[PDB]
Amino acid sequence: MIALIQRVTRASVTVEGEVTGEIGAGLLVLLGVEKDDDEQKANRLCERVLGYRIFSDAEGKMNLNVQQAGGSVLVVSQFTLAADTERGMRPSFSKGASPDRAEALYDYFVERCRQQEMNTQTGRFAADMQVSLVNDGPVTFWLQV
Amino acid sequence: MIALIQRVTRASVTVEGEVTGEIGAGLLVLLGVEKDDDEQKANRLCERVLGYRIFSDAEGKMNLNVQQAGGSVLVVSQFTLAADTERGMRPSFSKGASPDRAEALYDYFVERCRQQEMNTQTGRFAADMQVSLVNDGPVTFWLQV
Ligand SMILES: [Zn+2]
Ligand SMILES: [Zn+2]
Ligand SMILES: [Zn+2]
Ligand SMILES: [Zn+2]
Ligand SMILES: [Zn+2]
Ligand SMILES: [Zn+2]
Ligand SMILES: [Zn+2]
Ligand SMILES: [Zn+2]
Repeated sequence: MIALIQRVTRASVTVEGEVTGEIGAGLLVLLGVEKDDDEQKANRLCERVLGYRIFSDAEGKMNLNVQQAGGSVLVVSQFTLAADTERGMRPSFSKGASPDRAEALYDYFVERCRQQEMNTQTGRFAADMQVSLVNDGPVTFWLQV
Repeated sequence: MIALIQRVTRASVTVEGEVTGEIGAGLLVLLGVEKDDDEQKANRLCERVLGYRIFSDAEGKMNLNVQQAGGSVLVVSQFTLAADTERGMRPSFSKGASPDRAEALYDYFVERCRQQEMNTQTGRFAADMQVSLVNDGPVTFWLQV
């Protein structure tokens, strides 16, 4: 499973013009579910994402994770992260997850976030969305399990 | 060299609220310079970025590159991409180039983009930047050479 995370000052997802998910400071998590993922992997990824020390302390050093910073998490499914982009001008998608299993793992990841007492927001699993955000830094990390 | 690209309807970079670069439809390119990168790597990555077929055609199918779609490119320096996120809650930048080298190759990459007659806007190297964007889809790809 892949989590391409961006530290944000704000982020929102609109589906058909209406806001379906919106947060202030925190993380925008683009989640890519892979063919062989399971809850165990989703769990470890969630753990790593929420514990990643990339938020400024009361003095300016990155020593705090999103929970300590009091930030939120906006999770959006991104099938393109699991793409094979090794060669050529066209991505190939075969390492991606199946139809249903993908949503199940996505929902699971989101629920695990909420279970960690995180103010969590989402976008409809496979809907065409416009994700607005302000990447603060910028700070962007590729996490994968 | 790494380019984490996001398909956008608009994007802009500000430093303390001041715009340094701004584009409409196109690609936001977060650039990560690696330790042994050189001009040849930059040349190749530029070619892949400007040629990646991730824009919709007439039939709304992902088949055109940013040049064909008539889009623009906003390049922003991003050190965190070359980080090793294998274990621990703290990133390790052992594969990332030093500040001076990263800047030199970032500037070179930007100039290369411009030479391809591509409307190229940028952030400001080493500056604390707020990158505002609207990821259309969303569509996000990790490209590397
Ligand atoms: Zn619509
Ligand atoms: Zn569901
Ligand atoms: Zn719950
Ligand atoms: Zn101004
Ligand atoms: Zn080396
Ligand atoms: Zn210097
Ligand atoms: Zn420079
Ligand atoms: Zn020039």
